[PDB]
Amino acid sequence: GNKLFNIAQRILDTNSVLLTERGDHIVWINNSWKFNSEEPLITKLILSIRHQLPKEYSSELLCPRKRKTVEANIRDMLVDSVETDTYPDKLPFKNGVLDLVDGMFYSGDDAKKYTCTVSTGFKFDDTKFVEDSPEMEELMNIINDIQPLTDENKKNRELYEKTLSSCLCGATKGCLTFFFGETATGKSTTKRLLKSAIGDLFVETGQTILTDVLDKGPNPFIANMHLKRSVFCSELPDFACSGSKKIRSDNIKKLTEPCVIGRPCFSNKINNRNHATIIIDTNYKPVFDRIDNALMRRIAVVRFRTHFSQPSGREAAENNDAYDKVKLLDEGLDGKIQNNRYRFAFLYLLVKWYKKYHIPIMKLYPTPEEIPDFAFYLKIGTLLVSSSVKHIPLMTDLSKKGYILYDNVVTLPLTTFQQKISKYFNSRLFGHDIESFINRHKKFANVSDEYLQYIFIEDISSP
Amino acid sequence: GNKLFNIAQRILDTNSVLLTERGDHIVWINNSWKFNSEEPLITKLILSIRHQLPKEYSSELLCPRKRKTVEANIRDMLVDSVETDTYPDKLPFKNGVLDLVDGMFYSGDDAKKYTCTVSTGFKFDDTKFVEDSPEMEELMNIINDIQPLTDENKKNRELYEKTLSSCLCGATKGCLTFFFGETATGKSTTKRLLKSAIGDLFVETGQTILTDVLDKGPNPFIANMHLKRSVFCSELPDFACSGSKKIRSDNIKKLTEPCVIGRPCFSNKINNRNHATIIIDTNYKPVFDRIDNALMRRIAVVRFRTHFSQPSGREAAENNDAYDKVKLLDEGLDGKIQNNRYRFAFLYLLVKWYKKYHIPIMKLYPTPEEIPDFAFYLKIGTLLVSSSVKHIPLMTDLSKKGYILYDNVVTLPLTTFQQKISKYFNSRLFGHDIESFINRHKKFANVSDEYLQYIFIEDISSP
Amino acid sequence: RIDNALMRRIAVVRFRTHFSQPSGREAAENNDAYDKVKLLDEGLDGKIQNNRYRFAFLYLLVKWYKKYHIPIMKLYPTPEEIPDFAF
DNA sequence: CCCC
Repeated sequence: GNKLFNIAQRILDTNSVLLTERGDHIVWINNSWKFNSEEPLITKLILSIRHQLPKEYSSELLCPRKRKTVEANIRDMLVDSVETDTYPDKLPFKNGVLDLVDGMFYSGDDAKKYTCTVSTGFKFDDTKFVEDSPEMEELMNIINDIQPLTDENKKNRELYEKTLSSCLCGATKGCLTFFFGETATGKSTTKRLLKSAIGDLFVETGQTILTDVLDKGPNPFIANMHLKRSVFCSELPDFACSGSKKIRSDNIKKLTEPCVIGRPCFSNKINNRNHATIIIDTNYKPVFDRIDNALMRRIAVVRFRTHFSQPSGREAAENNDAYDKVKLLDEGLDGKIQNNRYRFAFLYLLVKWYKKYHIPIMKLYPTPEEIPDFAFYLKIGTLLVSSSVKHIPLMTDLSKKGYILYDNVVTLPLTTFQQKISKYFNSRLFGHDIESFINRHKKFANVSDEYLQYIFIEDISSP
Repeated sequence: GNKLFNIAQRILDTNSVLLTERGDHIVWINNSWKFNSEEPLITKLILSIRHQLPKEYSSELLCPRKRKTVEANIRDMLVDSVETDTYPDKLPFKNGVLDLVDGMFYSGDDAKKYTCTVSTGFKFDDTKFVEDSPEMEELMNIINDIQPLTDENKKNRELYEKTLSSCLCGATKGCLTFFFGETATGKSTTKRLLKSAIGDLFVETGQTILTDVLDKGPNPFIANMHLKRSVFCSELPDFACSGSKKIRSDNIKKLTEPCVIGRPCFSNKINNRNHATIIIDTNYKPVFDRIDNALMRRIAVVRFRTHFSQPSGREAAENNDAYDKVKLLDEGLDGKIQNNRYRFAFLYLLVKWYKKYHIPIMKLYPTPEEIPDFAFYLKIGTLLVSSSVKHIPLMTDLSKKGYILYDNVVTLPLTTFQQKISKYFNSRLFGHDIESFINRHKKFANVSDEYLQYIFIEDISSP
Repeated sequence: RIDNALMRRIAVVRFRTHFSQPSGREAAENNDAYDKVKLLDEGLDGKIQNNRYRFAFLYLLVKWYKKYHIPIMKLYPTPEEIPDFAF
């Protein structure tokens, strides 16, 4: 009864067509989940799958009208939706899915279970995924040159390893890492190595991501971040030199939220998935227009203190404190990298680092202590704290400090506040941040006389 | 079974229809690969190929319904995508492909391997593609007149025919070229000669691709530059008079990238390859909004200094600085050029120039010296270097130079910088340049005081 | 902006004959701009709109073209008839 | 798509 309905039933039982929340159908032809908005591929799937059906069913699929009828039945059979790209522990290649937690490579129906849509763009070879090869030794030497293995560099090396390993996992990342370094220090070597390692999943973005309005009008620089697993910002137009817009804290906050606000061109949709690790390259100390408790909770830094400079200007990179170590430049490294010689060696190193840091939950951690910009706001947390349980039954001692009691609230004259705050830190070295805080957190008991609803830790610590 | 499926299988086995990565169906009719979105050619290919199928199959291809059925089968059979236009040293013609590195002309299945989907639009003629001819002498005379072979015109002529010969290369170029010069000098004659020589691979586009947003809405002014080996946006809107929008350096940077963003109407293909040698006709020096070292490496300029005028205006041309040679105008030259008389002669000229410049790699080189706008940044780059690792055991002597030591980082105050750098540039003519430099380079120690993290080369060289 | 490129593509042809009703004859004749004053034709617009002069003007244009048909047809600028170009 |  209705042979074509039975053909549709079998093609449905093979689980080769799925319906997504976008309304599109993702089909499995040629060992990959494909979909196309302007041209469905269900009839291509029917023609390709005609081989697995019984002998009497294969002849009915050589007519375009019958394949269109089968496609109509299949479309009317799909009601429930599914989810795509939900396994962050899997790396999708062009001919399979690699498992980071195990190391084995799956192909065909073994890669079919994970509904992976994006891909790295190149095939996977088992021969090059080995730990004994002169590409491996050369890459290890290069990485040791980039990051010294000294006891002083232990924390920096560890966090560099963690950050580079976290470019494989396909989930949201809660921090933005600063690859602080200088010219000819090897951050470009890391960029090229990572691009060669993860293929099409690596995208490089300019300054517009950092200090420009993300929403504004049209902005393709954000929509490209959809499902990419690494985002790189380079050639930063220094904010230390005046004339450039400061880093927008709201931009960093939006880029850390699991959903990214941003729209493509000629697109009716606004939401695009965010799995990207965002690493910022800089030769220069960063700055922020506004700084809030939520901000320095999403910032970590890596410092590169090794040079590869030509012998002509060696003392030019040797005779000051800013940059510490100087090695010899290598010229053929860029050509060898572009020839993708160490791609699989770097892939093996990345998987090894992930396995070393695959503790049950993967999570990046911020280290705001290494940014002098926050060094004024991470110390004022040790200086100023807000109102808490009970200062009321101790007003006898704070009165002599200059504090005044107003409607059962302890306030402070501005001059007395400055006098109490000037003791721990210099009024000139930190003076700009000082009067910035003064004008930022001043409360008006009136227009003329200003008061503050804060008491120092000093006044709390000192009886 | 299903005769029409067998016909589709045979037409697929002949390897005449391919699916491109952009989604276009390219067909092989009349010894060339053609694709057209609005008038698909698969049915034309079926009708033309009907002569190679057996006698029993050729009679079914005279009905449009059966041809549409065969086209449906073919469309369902093409799953994988191929790579096109990957050979950068092949000049495609209407009846074959000419090898530039050898000079041999291919046709048929020999030219089928190179999937060149663009063509000059005219057929190749070996008899006219010869070294000796009266047309050859005439054309050589005109080219000698436009650019003389004098020793004062050696480098300029060399850049002229290097840029002209690069128009045959099907690969992305790194620089933009402005033909600067006065009217009645040969820019239009050179443009029309090149147009006649290289056929449809030549495109004249608008001023939009320079000063307007490239994304915008549908932009046919960029979607037509797909795989075009030369692009001529002439008639620069001279910016000397206020009211002309300056060319955005962002657009210059984007044009060099091997892809551009642009969509045609009623279509969804947004990626266009960039094989173009951007040549901009002008009579005045171009001016950009922002000038930096990134733009410094992407500008090339060629000049024309030979006049062609009627006998009445001969004396004025003889009495001008702008012109180094005066010749009587040829009245029918434009007509004979439009008649495509010098087509193959100029083709041979360009091919010989390409062979003469045929190093295994063909890279274009920029000319920074010949731009008045670029004079300021060039001299500055030879005077200062950034704060480097050269300056701990030199703080003893730079203190007398005005520099101060802040956290072992050498900085210069604004007044000292002014009184040390004013000796190389004057205040009046370079007033805006100096003001922009000092405000885009200034760094603040606090709100009031400011300094510079820059040291001149002379101070570093000085002990 | 005026340059040598703009000076090679501009030509000017001047008109000085005035047509007016008899009421405004003297006022027109008291002006240097006009060298000749003639009487207006009222049905001229209608007979022109009726395509009456079609083939006559076609023959006139063909005769003028044949008179000026040297093997190449080229238009020549007249830079001397513009005050802005004088400098 | 133009059009705002």
